[PDB]
Amino acid sequence: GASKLRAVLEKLKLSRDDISTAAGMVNGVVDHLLRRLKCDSAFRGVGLLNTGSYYEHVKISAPNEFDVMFKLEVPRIQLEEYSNTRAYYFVKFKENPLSQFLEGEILSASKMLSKFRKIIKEEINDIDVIMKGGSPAVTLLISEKISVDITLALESKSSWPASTQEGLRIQNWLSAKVRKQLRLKPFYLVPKHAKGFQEETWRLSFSHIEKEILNNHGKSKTCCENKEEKCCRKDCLKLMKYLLEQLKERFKDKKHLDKFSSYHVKTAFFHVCTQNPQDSQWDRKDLGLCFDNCVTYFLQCLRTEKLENYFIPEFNLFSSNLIDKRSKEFLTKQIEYERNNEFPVFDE
DNA sequence: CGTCTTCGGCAAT
DNA sequence: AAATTGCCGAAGACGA
Ligand SMILES: [Zn+2]
Repeated sequence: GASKLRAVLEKLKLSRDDISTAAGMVNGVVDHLLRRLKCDSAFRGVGLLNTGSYYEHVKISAPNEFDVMFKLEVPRIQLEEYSNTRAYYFVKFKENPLSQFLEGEILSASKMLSKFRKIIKEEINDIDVIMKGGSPAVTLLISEKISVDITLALESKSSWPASTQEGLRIQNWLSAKVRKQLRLKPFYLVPKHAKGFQEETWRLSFSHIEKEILNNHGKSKTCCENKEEKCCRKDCLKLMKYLLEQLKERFKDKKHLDKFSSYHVKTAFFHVCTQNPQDSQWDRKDLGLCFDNCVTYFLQCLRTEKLENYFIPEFNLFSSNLIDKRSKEFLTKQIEYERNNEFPVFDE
């Protein structure tokens, strides 16, 4: 029902005053940490890349969860793919400020993460904030209300790795030209061990690209810039995130839904966007149909145990090695029930 | 639909 | 030398 769904979206709208106070807290702490990190020889080129739901304007309910990336431009990077995981890599260099973190010829994520956490932990000790598989490296809690997931990332301005070359299938949606422009942007490597865990791997990150697409998301260049062209893409993504968040809350005592994340819902949403490239397939009048497309596609991913990373097609976020069949069957069952009953979890 | 706020990029430092 | 900073305007909450 499109009218019930719109009522859900109204309840999900963030408070402008809450945004204001929350942003003030996050920005103060983040700037404090960046200022400290830039004083260290190792994190000399550190910069802020804001990522995730809040900076994509798909944060729901309250602005109480911020993801930030502390990125380091690194020179002359040489990637070695770990096994054939397609997303995990050993970092090498082709005399540089990260030489202390080298363990042989590979860059030690562990060594780097340790100094990163150490510096942040020390800086938080003097601030009302507290510190709490490598990425996010650190989670802050500001005034018991606001959580900040801080991810260390290497920035490579090199062309994207070969495993991405069939990814980002935006050609018929955002255009081949936009795909070419996005793939000229840097890519990021975050410390993330690969599963026995290889503790020195880095995973490809494209959070900046994900943010760019979401804030410039139409086939039409003027999508959502005027009244006539307000699509429901972000509305559906928010509904999908609320659906997952509510299901995860409703079954928090069970453990089946713990591994599912907003990134899964966001990734699925980008695939539905690829399957539905035209803004007219996201008309505001069709919020119900569009949400059901997202729900249906997500259920297909659960059932087939395939949710491709939007950028790395052979990296299956729903692989057996990542999420148990039983966890997907459980989500499938609950989503199917939810849909068959006008989504009871939305009222709560 | 105008007002207000926040964020992102980047000349100008 | 190269990291810092102020400024612009889109995005979105909000009230009228
Ligand atoms: Zn739009």
